[PDB]
Amino acid sequence: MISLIAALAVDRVIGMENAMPWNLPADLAWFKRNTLDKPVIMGRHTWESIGRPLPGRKNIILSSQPGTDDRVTWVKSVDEAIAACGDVPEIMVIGGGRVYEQFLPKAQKLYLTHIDAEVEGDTHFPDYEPDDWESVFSEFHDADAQNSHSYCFEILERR
Ligand SMILES: NC(=O)C1=CN([C@@H]2O[C@H](COP(=O)(O)OP(=O)(O)OC[C@H]3O[C@@H](n4cnc5c(N)ncnc54)[C@H](OP(=O)(O)O)[C@@H]3O)[C@@H](O)[C@H]2O)C=CC1
Ligand SMILES: N=C(N)NC(=N)SCc1cccc(C(F)(F)F)c1
Ligand SMILES: [Mn+2]
Repeated sequence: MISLIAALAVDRVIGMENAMPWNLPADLAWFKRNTLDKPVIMGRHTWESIGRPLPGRKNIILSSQPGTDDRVTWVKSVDEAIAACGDVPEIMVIGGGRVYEQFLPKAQKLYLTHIDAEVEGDTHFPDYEPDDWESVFSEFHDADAQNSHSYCFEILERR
């Protein structure tokens, strides 16, 4: 099964200057939790942003271009990336703007962290049809000392 996991701020903004503006440790904890032990797929930019493999997970990187680090698996297409994962229960696309657009069509579930923060960005999450998605999990959280905004963890499974 393929899955997208992401954090959308106001107006589906997900990144800016190769970084998630807000600071919500609750979110990352939630990322770590739902990605742990599962193949994860991302774009070259998103790789350049983390700089070091994500631990206890197979890291696949989509790049039309050759491979610059061997601590990870490089692939040149979406088909090549899913195949690179082998036959596993769930595949986590921690994607990237463009990586989400290509994978959304094959996704069976979406892990969305909706952030009540309004920052500007140069990268958005694909504009998906809510109609053809079911809400199976949704937990709201007020802002606290560690997290300055209110957020909601949401899990959608394609109908
Ligand atoms: N808030 C969240 O949950 C998330 C936020 N982000 C944020 O998103 C932004 C980065 O997003 P974005 O710019 O869209 O980039 P990506 O990380 O998705 O990288 C896209 C790149 O990977 C390669 N690529 C993508 N698809 C293919 C394909 N089918 N075949 C071959 N190569 C492919 C290309 O690089 P090449 O030129 O080498 O081919 C392309 O430019 C940052 O701001 C980051 O912080 C990222 C993930 C989750
Ligand atoms: N709930 C979410 N944030 N979903 C994501 N898709 S966040 C994806 C990500 C981008 C850069 C660094 C990280 C790491 F630091 F947590 F590894 C994670
Ligand atoms: Mn159904």
